[PDB]
Amino acid sequence: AKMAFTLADRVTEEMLADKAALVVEVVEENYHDAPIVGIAVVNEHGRFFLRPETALADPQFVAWLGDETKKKSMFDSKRAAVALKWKGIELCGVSFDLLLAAYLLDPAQGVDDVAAAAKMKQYEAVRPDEAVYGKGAKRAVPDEPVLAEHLVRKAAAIWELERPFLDELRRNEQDRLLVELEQPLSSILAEMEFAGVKVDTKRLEQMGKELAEQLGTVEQRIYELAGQEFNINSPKQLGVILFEKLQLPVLKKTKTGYSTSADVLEKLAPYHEIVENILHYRQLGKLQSTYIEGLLKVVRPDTKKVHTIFNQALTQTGRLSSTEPNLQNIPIRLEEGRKIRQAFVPSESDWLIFAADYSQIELRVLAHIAEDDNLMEAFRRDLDIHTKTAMDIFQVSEDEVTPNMRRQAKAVNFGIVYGISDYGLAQNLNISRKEAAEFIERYFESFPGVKRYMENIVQEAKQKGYVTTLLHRRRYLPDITSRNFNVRSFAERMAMNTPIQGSAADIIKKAMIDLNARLKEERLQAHLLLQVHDELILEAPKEEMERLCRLVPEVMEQAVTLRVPLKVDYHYGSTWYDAK
DNA sequence: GGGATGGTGC
DNA sequence: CGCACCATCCCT
Ligand SMILES: *[C]1[C]([O])[C]([O])[C]([O])C2=[C]C3=[C][C]=C4[C]=[C][C]=C5[C]=[C]C(=[C@@]12*)C3=C54
Ligand SMILES: OC[C@H]1O[C@@](CO)(O[C@H]2O[C@H](CO)[C@@H](O)[C@H](O)[C@H]2O)[C@@H](O)[C@@H]1O
Ligand SMILES: [Mg+2]
Repeated sequence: AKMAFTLADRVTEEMLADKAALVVEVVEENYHDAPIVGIAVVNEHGRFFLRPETALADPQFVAWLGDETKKKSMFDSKRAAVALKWKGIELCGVSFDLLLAAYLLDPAQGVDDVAAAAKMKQYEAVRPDEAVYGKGAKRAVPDEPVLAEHLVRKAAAIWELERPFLDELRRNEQDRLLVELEQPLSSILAEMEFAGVKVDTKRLEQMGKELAEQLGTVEQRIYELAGQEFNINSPKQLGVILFEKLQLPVLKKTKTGYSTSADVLEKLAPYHEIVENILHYRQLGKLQSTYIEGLLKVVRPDTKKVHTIFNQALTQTGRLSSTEPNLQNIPIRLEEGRKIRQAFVPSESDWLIFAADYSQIELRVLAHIAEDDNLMEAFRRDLDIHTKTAMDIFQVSEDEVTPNMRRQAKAVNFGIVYGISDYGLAQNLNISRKEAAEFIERYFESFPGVKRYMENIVQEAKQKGYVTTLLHRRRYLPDITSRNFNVRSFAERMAMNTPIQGSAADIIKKAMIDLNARLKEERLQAHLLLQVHDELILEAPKEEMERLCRLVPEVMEQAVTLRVPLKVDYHYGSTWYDAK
């Protein structure tokens, strides 16, 4: 049953054909500056395995890799592209990426290796990566014979699966989504990850010093208020101190014991002075462990940069996620944590950070898809939509809108975006399940088109079995017909929010591609560094700021054309903190 | 190594 | 909020 192939010692002409399935294996999860353990090539002439030392030193092979006219089909081409960039080798001509294709066909499948993607088409002549390499502590690269066969089989699978996958994508009207959006985006993300973001490590260390001091003071204060020392970070030990020794009211219980959630503690603060201290303690400890030590651990000491990895094939909405580090959750609400952003700086002297963000892109997309006259008009007038919603649901004038009213209106507006139930709108507004579900009725009276959309989208999800986004991304909702209320309800909420969140994701991605193209045509040195939430972060020579102020927002606002305008705000400064 | 639990962003 | 990513605790 073994698969035939040539374990070559040298690169030959028939290995450099016009089209081929290519495997450039990087086993380490984080591929930055990581080893390439082997190379496999499958084309019309046969199947070949090449040792990286010889192949990556062969002028002809390297030329083939960088020749855009030589088309390659791969799985997770970004991984290979970045690993090669670190070795000073350019990878061009990737016309098909099986990972992205599988992701678009069904993001819920969680395809993470060739075998999983192949299984979608009843192809099983390839082993899953985990079976070949191991899980974790027992992970390792096998001997050449086993390694070569595995890489060749993955290449063979890619070679066979391209047509089948492309055919279904076309049937799904997702062929352009793959070829014109996701694949081109993959190359841009590779560039961003490789470029990295410079970190002021000295600044971070200075902050850590101050935190350790304030932390030591608070922990001691907590021990005196408790009349004893214990592991504050231990929810079990803490629970005993709070709900047994101090007899605080047990308002919330968890699976294994007492609930010590911050919102729970927030309500217990009045009962004992220790609560506020424990809250402050967790605050400080969070910044110290997660955002100071955790960040410092992933900064490359030789370049002083962090090189995140964007997971382009993970979320069910089409949004990107990032790890090592995750720059999509860096503190900003509280000033204490926000200062962390001062440690992210330009990579060159006399350069600055420029950030542009879409203003309410989710609600603008909702206005567009629902075609709600009131909501579209609201955005056409560029009104503060939370104040506007408050005026409508509460039947008051803009001058009668109180700060708390706007806050409540804001929670209602986002309810559908987040995908919360009438229950959720209560757990947030800290009101009753009935009142929470009572404002929604008032909201639908003001925005009948949104109500219509919510009813229509759920019915469409039931009829077709899935919902779609502006650029044809898809999400299957099999639970939509569940006879279990909680399960069905969640599927309905996903039916309602996916076209919103998903379309916003589509637009952001398109904007990145359009921007990258414009920056090149304009010959600007400016370049993308990060994509977080609904914003794009770049760095550029201080001399380019004025041009970027006009160029970036325009490109982002024109990415797509909706029934309402797209609005982009922007800021720039010496650090990320200064650009917001 | 991996369960449960808590916190950050939107 | 759902959901992504981390962190620490603590027992296999
Ligand atoms: C919720 C959920 O989809 C998460 O997986 C996702 O990272 C995230 C990102 C995100 C970005 C921008 C934005 C703007 C308005 C409202 C929301 C609500 C939820 C999420 C989540 C947003 C939002
Ligand atoms: O870019 C990530 C990409 O690779 C996958 C494997 O197919 O994820 C692997 O690499 C990530 C980056 O280090 C890890 O977070 C993840 O645990 C590892 O399996 C895909 O999920 C993704 O599309
Ligand atoms: Mg925004």
